[PDB]
Amino acid sequence: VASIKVIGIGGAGNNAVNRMIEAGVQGVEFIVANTDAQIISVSKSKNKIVLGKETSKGLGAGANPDVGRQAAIESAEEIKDALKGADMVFVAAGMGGGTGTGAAPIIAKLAREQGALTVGIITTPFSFEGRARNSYAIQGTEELRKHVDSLIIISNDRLLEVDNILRQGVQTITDLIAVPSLINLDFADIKTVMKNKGNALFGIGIGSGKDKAIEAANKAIISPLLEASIRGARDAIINVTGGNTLTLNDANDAVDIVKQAIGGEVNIIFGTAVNELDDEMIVTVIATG
Amino acid sequence: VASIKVIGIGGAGNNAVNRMIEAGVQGVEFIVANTDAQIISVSKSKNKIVLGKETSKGLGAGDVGRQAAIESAEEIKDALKGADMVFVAAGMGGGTGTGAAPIIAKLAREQGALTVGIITTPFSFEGRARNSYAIQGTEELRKHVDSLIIISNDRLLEVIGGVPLKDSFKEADNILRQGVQTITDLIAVPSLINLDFADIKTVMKNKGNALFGIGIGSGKDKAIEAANKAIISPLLEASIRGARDAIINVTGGNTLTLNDANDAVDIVKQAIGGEVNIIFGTAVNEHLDDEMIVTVIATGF
Ligand SMILES: Nc1nc2c(ncn2[C@@H]2O[C@H](COP(=O)(O)OP(=O)(O)O)[C@@H](O)[C@H]2O)c(=O)[nH]1
Ligand SMILES: Nc1nc2c(ncn2[C@@H]2O[C@H](COP(=O)(O)OP(=O)(O)O)[C@@H](O)[C@H]2O)c(=O)[nH]1
Repeated sequence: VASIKVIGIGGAGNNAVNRMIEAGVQGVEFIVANTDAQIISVSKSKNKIVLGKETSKGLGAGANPDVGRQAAIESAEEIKDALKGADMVFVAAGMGGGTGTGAAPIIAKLAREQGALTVGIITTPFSFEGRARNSYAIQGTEELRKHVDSLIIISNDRLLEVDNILRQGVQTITDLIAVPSLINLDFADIKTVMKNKGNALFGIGIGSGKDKAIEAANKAIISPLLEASIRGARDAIINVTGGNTLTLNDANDAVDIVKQAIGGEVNIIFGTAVNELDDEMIVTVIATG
Repeated sequence: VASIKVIGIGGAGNNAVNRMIEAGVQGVEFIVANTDAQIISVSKSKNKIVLGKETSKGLGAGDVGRQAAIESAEEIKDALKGADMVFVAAGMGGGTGTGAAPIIAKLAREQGALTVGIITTPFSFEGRARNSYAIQGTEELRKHVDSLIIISNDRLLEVIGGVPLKDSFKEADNILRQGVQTITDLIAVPSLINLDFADIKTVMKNKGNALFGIGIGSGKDKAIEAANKAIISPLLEASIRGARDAIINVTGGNTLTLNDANDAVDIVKQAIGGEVNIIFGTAVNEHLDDEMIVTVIATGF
């Protein structure tokens, strides 16, 4: 009977081990390690390691992998004790943060020096987690690869299939000023909606096929980006973006849905813009006050 | 014709401006500012600013963002001069964006621009310190803009993934489970067809990158469907063509036939080609109804 251990490192690895326990994976001992003692406390695993207990003190490592690496080096002997006797160790972690990125290679090294067949299985971050977290993941992937027998890499980008966020907020307003279309707004109109207004609200929604206007305008008004708060606003800008075949009536039908949701006496400017859309119509809103 | 400028600050802001330039956004001047001289150089923006080249000396900020921006005030004023509207784009929580954005917004608004902040705030998995640094940065930026559009990265994840935050990584958690269980069921859970640990060791010891694919199929041709989906699975980093060893796990319900399992193994063998050393086993999963799942781990390139 082979002795098999899975050690999940950092938050992603801790949640993956939770999923394995919950799905009844048999034949395996589970261990979780983290610099954050909070995640560790709600773990379903009965083998719990707080990394860097004397230095990070269970408070978490933050963003820098160097802290997670130093944390695991400090806990080397307790990691060896938990893994002792394994024929095979899986090191599970999400690349991109301070703990999994930096601690996973140290734990793999200790498992393999103990004599275990050591397999890393990791994720890499969404591109829209940004360059710092993706760059860290690249470096941690290579360091882990040095210390595992085999390395399995699962891309969160690809797992998607099976962001333009800041771009879309900007274009929402600027296409209506600088790119002539069916309906546009003067710069002075934007300025009155947005001068000295404080917090503004962004929503978005898309709708394919006929009556795509009703569908897209309804998704926009309850977009999670709005956080369920659109009604009452004193002013609001509405962008209706679509393809070549975009009737001014479809635009008016979309804006109608939203004027109802806003309220009474709401200054609602709006306009259009054409994009590269098979009956697919996108509605964005920004509302203030 | 109004003069509109976007100034992207730090990594998230530099990223945003690249996306706008690549998408061909029209009628807007773009500017990028970062303490990191390297990320700037690669940028596709005509107007570049290395913030605080004396304080940071071209090294990223990791309070350092704010000081870098103050020291660069002249270059910021000069790039923004003449704007009717300035979008100050940044991701809150980092070392550059969080400190620099409110200074850049202050300069832009004192020059006379309608100044709109548009910012992300962090994923909760980025941690409490990151998230509290972002809140400070947000409340400081809000003092110096006309209006502030705030995009929570947690909500962006829901919008992109289509799933509540609690379940945003359920599928990734589940794939990591299946990667493990692909092997461990075959070693440790008794079935018609198990594998010896020594033979797993042959496939996986001192190998480097192991490719992983999964596919599910149903109905009459479920084996053809499941196996082919596994060998062109988007999870695969590269083609399995040419691998020197592979483990195949065939999992099914109580109606799965020897022929079904044999067809799936044969499909993977032909797709890899050559003299690949293939080992395989089976597992039962009774939650499956006229379905089978094929997973492959290939090594050796
Ligand atoms: N599978 C899984 N991946 C996650 C989860 N949360 C975040 N991630 C991904 O894993 C990466 C690392 O996050 P985390 O493990 O929480 O970082 P750390 O604990 O600070 O090292 C993130 O960049 C996300 O891409 C999760 O709950 N499950
Ligand atoms: N949605 C999105 N968020 C990002 C992106 N890049 C960074 N962020 C967020 O912005 C925060 C600051 O990251 P970053 O700008 O690279 O740090 P800085 O350059 O040192 O200020 C990160 O914690 C992420 O939450 C991106 O491309 N898309």
